Amino acid sequence: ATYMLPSLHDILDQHTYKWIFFGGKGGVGKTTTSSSFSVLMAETRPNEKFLLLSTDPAHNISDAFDQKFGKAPTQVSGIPNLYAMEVDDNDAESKSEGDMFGGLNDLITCASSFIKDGTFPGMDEMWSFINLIKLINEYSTVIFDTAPTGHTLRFLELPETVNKVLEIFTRLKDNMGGMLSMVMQTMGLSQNDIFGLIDKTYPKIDVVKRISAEFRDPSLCTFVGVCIPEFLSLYETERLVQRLAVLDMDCHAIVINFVLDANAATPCSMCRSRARMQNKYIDQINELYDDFNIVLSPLRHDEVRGIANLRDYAETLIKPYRFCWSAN
Amino acid sequence: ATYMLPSLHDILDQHTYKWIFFGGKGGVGKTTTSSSFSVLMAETRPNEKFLLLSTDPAHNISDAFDQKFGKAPTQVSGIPNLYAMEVDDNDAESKSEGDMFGGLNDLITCASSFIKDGTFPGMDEMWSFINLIKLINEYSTVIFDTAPTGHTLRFLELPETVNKVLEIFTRLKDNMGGMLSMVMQTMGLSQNDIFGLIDKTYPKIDVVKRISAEFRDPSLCTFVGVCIPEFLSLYETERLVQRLAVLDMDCHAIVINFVLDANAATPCSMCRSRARMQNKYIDQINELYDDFNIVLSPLRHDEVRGIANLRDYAETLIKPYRFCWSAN
Ligand SMILES: [Zn+2]
Repeated sequence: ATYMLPSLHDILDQHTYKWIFFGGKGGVGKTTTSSSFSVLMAETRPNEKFLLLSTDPAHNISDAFDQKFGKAPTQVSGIPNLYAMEVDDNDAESKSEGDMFGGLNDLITCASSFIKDGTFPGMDEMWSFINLIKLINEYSTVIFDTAPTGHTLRFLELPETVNKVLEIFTRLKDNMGGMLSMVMQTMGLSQNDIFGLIDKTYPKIDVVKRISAEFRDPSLCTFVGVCIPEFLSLYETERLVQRLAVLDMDCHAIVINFVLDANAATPCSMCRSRARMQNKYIDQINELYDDFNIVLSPLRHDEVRGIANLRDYAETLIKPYRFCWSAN
Repeated sequence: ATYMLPSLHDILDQHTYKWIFFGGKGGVGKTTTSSSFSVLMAETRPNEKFLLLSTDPAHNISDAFDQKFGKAPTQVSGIPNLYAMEVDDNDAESKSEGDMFGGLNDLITCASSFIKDGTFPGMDEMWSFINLIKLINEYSTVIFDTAPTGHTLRFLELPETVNKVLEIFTRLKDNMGGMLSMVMQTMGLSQNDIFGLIDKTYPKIDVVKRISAEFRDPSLCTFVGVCIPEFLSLYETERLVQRLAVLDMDCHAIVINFVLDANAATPCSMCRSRARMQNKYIDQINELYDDFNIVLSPLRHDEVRGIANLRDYAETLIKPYRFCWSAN
């Protein structure tokens, strides 16, 4: 057994990556793992530039580094080549460009109603990603820290939506099922305005399609699961691994956090039992994900705050920590 | 603060109850709480008879008591007046009666297709409950241990389904929208067979409606939530409490299991941190569910097995355990 090494060295070594996602439902020290990895990845390659991108509304990355971040990418104090921002002049571009994506959103809703059986995903989920691409210096790799709750695959289901947006585009320009005429009547727009709107938006729909196709490429993009030795935490990563499989997303790495370093030899009786409780859930992962890199991160007394402790935490991601149940 | 007592004494005292449910997603020692409470409730009222009913497919109650159980209710060795069974001669009744509920299931599917917009819940979920009522000696109270995963409110959404079954019944006998004629043609049945089938089944649909209305009565039925001090465990009981609210189900009691009895004074550093981690999640419950009885059950070294330990565990459900952070 233990075919795969319990380390994130393969991912740190492989410099071909551009997008590294970090997903994990609940409080599993995900933002610690997301932050610490970015630091480690930055100081190991001091020549190349890197981005840390959080979709967490609680701004847990700013508390991890002990430094506030905004929508604009800001250099991390003490770690150059590492920039951090918070997702969810340029306001003048937003008004003019937002008008078209307003008009598009109107055109797809109208066009959908003539075919789509009471169904329409918003263009905001796509428009949000189209804004994100505009602010991507030239960073060697971008590290994604997904939301801890709600819908955490918001950017990873775009290729499903574009396919329907491009379906509408073909049906309009071919005038299939008399959709072009029905849209021209309802919205009161000219054929030049409709073909005009398709022309201006399509290029930005194409870069999304192509960038979303890079996520499906395992040499360009990888996903790292984060969890804890607890029943519900397993169940959530079971679904996540199955959800990335149907999306053609690569996941071969999982980080178990808050692992209690204790066994039968531990004098503390209360620790011996909590270790037995964890062993049951850590084994399941080993048996189930035998083709994954399963990284075990020890329990720390104080929660990780500052570049100093992030760097210290990061040691156990690449150099596997020697627990008591480790033979050597 | 602490308006409500951290005990299940109100529920043990109130003998007016007939149905006590125990719900809790994941491994939160739910079957320990379900078992131990039944034992405590049985030995406090030695005159009256009680039932312990598990819908868990893993048969975790049989391992808790250390005694196998079947579909038939079996007396617990050392605790008379307490019977335990596993849900999910009499086979001769099942064939003859199953034919009608086969015919009904056929009639509702057929009738639904003429109105219900591609929608039909199965009659098996109801038929399963109709079988359960037949085996309800005269037990003073029945203690329900719901499934730990999947759909754990299977019996508690029957009043939604019967309303539609009774909707079909009215529409048929009134011949509204020409449904009676359409059913008589498709299934090739006589008006006497349809009105004949309604007549034989309705009484059993009525006892379900009335028994399901007793669940909504807070003096006859109550729900007890079970969870652990962990992020995902909270989130799951948040949904459960909100789901029981829309169903008009009474829940004013929650049992937090595997509570580590440690604080700043605890010599063990590894225990001090795991106590700080738990404090964050235990407080949320106190702030949020200020109108609920929040019971704190201490962490035990060995998992509960046998009537001896169930009885010992049950002490801390009624007499609140003195933790270190308890002033006295
Ligand atoms: Zn300890």
